[PDB]
Amino acid sequence: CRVWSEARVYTNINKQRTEEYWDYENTVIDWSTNTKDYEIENKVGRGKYSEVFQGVKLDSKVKIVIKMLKPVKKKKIKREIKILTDLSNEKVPPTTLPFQKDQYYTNQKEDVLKFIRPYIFDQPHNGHANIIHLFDIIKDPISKTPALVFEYVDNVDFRILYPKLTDLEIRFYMFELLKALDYCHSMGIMHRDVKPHNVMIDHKNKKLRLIDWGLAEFYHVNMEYNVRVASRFFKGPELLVDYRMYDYSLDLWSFGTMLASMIFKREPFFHGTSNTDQLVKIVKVLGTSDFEKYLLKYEITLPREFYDMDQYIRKPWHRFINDGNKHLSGNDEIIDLIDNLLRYDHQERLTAKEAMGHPWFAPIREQIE
Repeated sequence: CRVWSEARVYTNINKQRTEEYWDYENTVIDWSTNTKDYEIENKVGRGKYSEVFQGVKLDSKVKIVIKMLKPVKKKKIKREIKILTDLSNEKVPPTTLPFQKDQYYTNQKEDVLKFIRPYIFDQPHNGHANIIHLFDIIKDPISKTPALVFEYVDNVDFRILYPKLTDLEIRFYMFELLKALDYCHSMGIMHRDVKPHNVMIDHKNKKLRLIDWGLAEFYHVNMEYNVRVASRFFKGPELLVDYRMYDYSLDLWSFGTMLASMIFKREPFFHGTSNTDQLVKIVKVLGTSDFEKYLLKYEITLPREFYDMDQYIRKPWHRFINDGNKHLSGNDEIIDLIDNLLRYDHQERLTAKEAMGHPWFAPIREQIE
């Protein structure tokens, strides 16, 4: 990195907290052997490094899921566990406390204070309740294969559920996902793989849970992260141009792409044929002028794989409106919200609390108290 960057908000969480909280390397995992605790039933999904099953906790009869880990990635398993336990064991979640603006906008560069929006959801909330809960850490008593035990959510695949959802229900659920992001960011953690497949929704209960903490990482000031994270269609510009000094705002780009998909009924929204073409697809919408301005702000030189970039005039968002999606896309508020999330420059993006204060969410906010 030539030009250094820090998170706009929650910048120093992992200075405030110590190695006991964020040092996952120097943990020892107490795997409990499952001789009589959980009964494995039928498969409910597959992961990149796991096979996931529904089952039952034998002593209470509670329905759970068991994520059986395929053999390896030991250090990254320890990271997933530390993050999950950090998120569930916090006695007093920061996002339940009264808001303190000076402890929230913690990056005090003049250039960054310009991105503070005139609106913000500044109330306590329960976003902590929207992170999937880890209940146990086990090994198969025969195989010795390790597994994670979680809360079960009665999910409908997004490709089936989302086309059913009304404008108001989309607003409701996306607000819930923002609460979850605000909380995890307040705890100094970036999810780094936000996408519909990682958001469990039990519609009849209005219940949303953010799952798949396998790529999550602790935010450390000026740390250079691996950019081979997220999933292609949801990777932000920082990932694609190899700007390693990124932060929680990556999750807001992903949230924006998810939002844009839902509202415009175009899934995925940015459909690149390869990693390299994913960037081209973004630039073909956001335009080359602002792309070049971004590279220059950070003195980014593009990875070896890239050539042009060619000249594309920005495609305005209104261009994506059609008869099929106009009931979700035909108001000025959603356009503005999307435009404020999908920005090249990660510092420019809405934070979760900013986004939650946006006018598009007014009908959800009016129903809270």
